[PDB]
Amino acid sequence: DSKPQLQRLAADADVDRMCRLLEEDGAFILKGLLPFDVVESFNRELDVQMAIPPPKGERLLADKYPPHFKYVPNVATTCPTFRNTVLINPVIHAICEAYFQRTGDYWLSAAFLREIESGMPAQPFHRDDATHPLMHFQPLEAPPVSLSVIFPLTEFTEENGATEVILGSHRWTEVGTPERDQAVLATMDPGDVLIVRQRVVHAGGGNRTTAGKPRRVVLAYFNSVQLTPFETYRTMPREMVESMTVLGQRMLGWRTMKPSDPNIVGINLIDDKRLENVLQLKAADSPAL
Amino acid sequence: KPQLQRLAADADVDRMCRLLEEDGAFILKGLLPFDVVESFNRELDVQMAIPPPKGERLLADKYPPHFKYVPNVATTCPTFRNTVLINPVIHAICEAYFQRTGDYWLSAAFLREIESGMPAQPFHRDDATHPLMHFQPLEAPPVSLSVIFPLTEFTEENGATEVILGSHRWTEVGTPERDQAVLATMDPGDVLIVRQRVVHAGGGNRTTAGKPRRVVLAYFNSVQLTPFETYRTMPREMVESMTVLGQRMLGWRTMKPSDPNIVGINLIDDKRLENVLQLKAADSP
Ligand SMILES: O=C(O)CCC(=O)C(=O)O
Ligand SMILES: O=C(O)CCC(=O)C(=O)O
Ligand SMILES: [Fe+2]
Ligand SMILES: [Fe+2]
Repeated sequence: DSKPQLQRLAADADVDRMCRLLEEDGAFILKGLLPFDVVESFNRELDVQMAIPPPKGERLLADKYPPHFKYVPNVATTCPTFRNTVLINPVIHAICEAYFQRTGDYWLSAAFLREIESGMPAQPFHRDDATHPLMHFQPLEAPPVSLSVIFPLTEFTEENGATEVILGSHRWTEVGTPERDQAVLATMDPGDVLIVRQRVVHAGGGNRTTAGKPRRVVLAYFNSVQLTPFETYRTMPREMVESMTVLGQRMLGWRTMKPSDPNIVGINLIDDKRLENVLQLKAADSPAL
Repeated sequence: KPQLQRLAADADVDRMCRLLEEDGAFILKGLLPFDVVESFNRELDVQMAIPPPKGERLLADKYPPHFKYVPNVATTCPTFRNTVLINPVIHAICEAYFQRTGDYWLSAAFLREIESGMPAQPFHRDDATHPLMHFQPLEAPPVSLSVIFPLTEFTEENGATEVILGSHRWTEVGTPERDQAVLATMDPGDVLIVRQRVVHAGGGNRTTAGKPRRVVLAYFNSVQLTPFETYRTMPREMVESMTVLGQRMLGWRTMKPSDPNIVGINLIDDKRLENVLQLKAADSP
């Protein structure tokens, strides 16, 4: 349409151009980042997690929301294809390093599956600023501390509730009461990615299909290491941790990290030493790098 | 020239809050009993006697070797872990202070010992560890509180903490003059509470005579902020010997930032960390 849509970029495109779209539009789509076999492998792992009956007692997030979204938390611990491939994608990390250049190091606050079955309503318009409420008071020119990375695991279509994004809404002082037609649809295929800047108003669309076709989305939040991870990966067995690369370990909170100056020491340390030395941590590319 | 207000340890919390908003800081008299202070000092002596380890020293390598420093004292000082860390007045203050922010925990607690002959630190705010705090406006809910425990006397002579009252309202720190600040002269057992954004400095040790000045600095931050020190490598037997409150302070439990965070933080498998770990405590499951 004549109303500007989300720009689609090739997976190998220039990182400064991506960085420029984030500042101007607030979001953009990467086309064909993950190959078909990677997506399929991940989807089989996610199939398994959602065939498991939900556990006996407390469900911290699921108890506080009604229908409808199905939910698999912390996919990094149960889905090797996320942990070993998707999580360390070179393009996602090129974007993050540019985006967080003023903030310093970043890590994974959470990654989880959202599944929206046929005939479910939209999500409300919102910013991803509820988990760490202090973000509400961070001004626009402050270095960004959060990036939303949205992976479609099924196709996102007009009918099945493709993510709705109001472009340039990061420049808004207040969210207010925006109507649905102000947003554009992030229609995508599996293997694409939707990247959404801090402060950008958006919503899941809700599935207006009727013939049992669930929409699958894996949401990953990369935050400044200054912000506490929502999901803590500290109970992962040592064997699983050491099978990851250094970068993967850094994402899942197992290493000492470095916020920007004026923090000249770091963060997530003990006995005035790096966590990874105290634990004598090995990694899949320890000698390689 | 207005001085820091000195309050009784059993004073009203409302009055303590008013002082933090008005002045930015105040002193509690005789919060920690003498035997608690002494045992804490003995425990610190044990650590000071051990030579600096042979590897890198992340914080210490940034200062000249006059900088005497015991990190994460909770791991080596049972008196801190079992008594000082869960002091009910400190936590009465934190609960009121963080009323607009939600849960809080320990980002760091460490010893600084200032040897004789050292000058005062430059004036500063405690906004360097989590740089994003630099951009939080005055009206935003606070995310950090500095608790300063004198373990020796703090005197004009030995470099009592210098605090510029009301400086939390300043838009910027700039380069202030020394005479803008007043002194936190104190006996061991007292405690100095300093609000976020307040400009201050360690006084050094103008007594090139006498003993070293000992201070334990504790930072209680919003659970939204990553702990500087991670207590995840503590032995389970040590963790479970602490109270529920102690475990929460040291990052061993799921916590709750303010609404609109309605779920929590520091959790896994959509369950509380302590339940996943089946963590016992000195007063818990
Ligand atoms: O369902 C979607 O595509 C968006 C989900 C989302 O934005 C959220 O849950 O925060
Ligand atoms: O040494 C003191 O009295 C205070 C030190 C201080 O404020 C700091 O190190 O940040
Ligand atoms: Fe969202
Ligand atoms: Fe300080």
